[PDB]
Amino acid sequence: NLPEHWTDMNHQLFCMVQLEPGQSEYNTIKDKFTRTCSSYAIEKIERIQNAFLWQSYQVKKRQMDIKNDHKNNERLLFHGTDADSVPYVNQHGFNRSCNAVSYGKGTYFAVDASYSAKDTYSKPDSNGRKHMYVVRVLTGVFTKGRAGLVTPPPKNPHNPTDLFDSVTNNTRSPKLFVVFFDNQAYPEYLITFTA
Amino acid sequence: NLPEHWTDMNHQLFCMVQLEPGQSEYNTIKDKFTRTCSSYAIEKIERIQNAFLWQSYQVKKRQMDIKNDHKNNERLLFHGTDADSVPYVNQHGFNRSCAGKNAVSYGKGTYFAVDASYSAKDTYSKPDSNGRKHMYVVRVLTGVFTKGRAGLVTPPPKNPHNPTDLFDSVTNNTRSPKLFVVFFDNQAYPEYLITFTA
Ligand SMILES: Clc1ccc2c(c1)sc1nncn12
Repeated sequence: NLPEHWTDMNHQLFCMVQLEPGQSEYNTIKDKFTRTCSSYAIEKIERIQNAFLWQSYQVKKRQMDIKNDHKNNERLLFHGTDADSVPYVNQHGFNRSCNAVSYGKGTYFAVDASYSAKDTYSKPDSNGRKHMYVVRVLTGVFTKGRAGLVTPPPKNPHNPTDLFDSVTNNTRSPKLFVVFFDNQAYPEYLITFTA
Repeated sequence: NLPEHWTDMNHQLFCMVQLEPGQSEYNTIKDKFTRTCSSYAIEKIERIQNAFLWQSYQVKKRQMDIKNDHKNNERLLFHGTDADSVPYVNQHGFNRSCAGKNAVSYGKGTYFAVDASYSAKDTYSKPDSNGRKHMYVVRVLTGVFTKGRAGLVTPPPKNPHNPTDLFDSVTNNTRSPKLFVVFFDNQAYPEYLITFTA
């Protein structure tokens, strides 16, 4: 059930597709970035077409939509990474086993591109190029995180196995989300950009 | 896509089903266990019916069956654990972030034993306040494997010049595997819980 906006993959299961500047898809993703990163130069935006990651992610989305009994479980967030991690993320997605972990030992996603644009996350390579993903994240029902969490807290210490889906720095005005399970995040676009 | 021999769960997502001695399903698990644990006695065997864990696992199996060249990707292995972990495993499966350091480490993952005798050690199946020990029987996607190393946080690459094309699991010994380590969620389905005592 590979999405409409994807382009033909000649019966293959992984492709990185460079977007055409000035077309609708590129414009939409560029505007999400330039909201907080207008001072950075975009070199390119690639659509990540990973059939296996998409399938595993869509299964978790369907499960979370059933469990939470509504469909506002997904957010579009940013993740900055070093050039050496890009091949792994494109192929395997986000791995909590692989920077600070103040809100728990999971994968960190930013509301604002400006946060992911810090050199500590999007480490400039030899040539000065920085890399940031636009990520579909199943944030679901979230609570405030804390150091040392290995999973989100229970929604009620009466039923200790019924968990929040993610944690955040601030529930009223979140700027980051942490997820603690594989396939709760789909890397959708990779932005290559410079300071 | 739930298996047709599961009990009706009436739109519920999770059920533990107590098996009856004399049924082939109970007896094959008992035989697999007593092959190496004939000194212990089984209190009961429960089939774990977890709709969500089963779906995510079955998706990973289909992917590994596609990726690998007609391999038998799945093994039935043992996992001993403490009473305090059983409700989390029943609901959420095996979380590498919760895993103990194994006395012989082949990587930082979840460990599964070929032999019940290994899982039956008090170090893994810690006896509870009533002297009950707990062991899962687990469908594990071992796929294509190599000898692991204590440093691993994922399985190693098959080819050092293609670092993202990974082995599916690692083992203690490729000629005579006695344990397997997996490093991803939904790579193992807890199928049965054995409750046993001395
Ligand atoms: Cl504390 C923390 C750690 C990692 C991290 C953030 C915040 S925001 C962000 N964007 N990409 C990575 N990250």
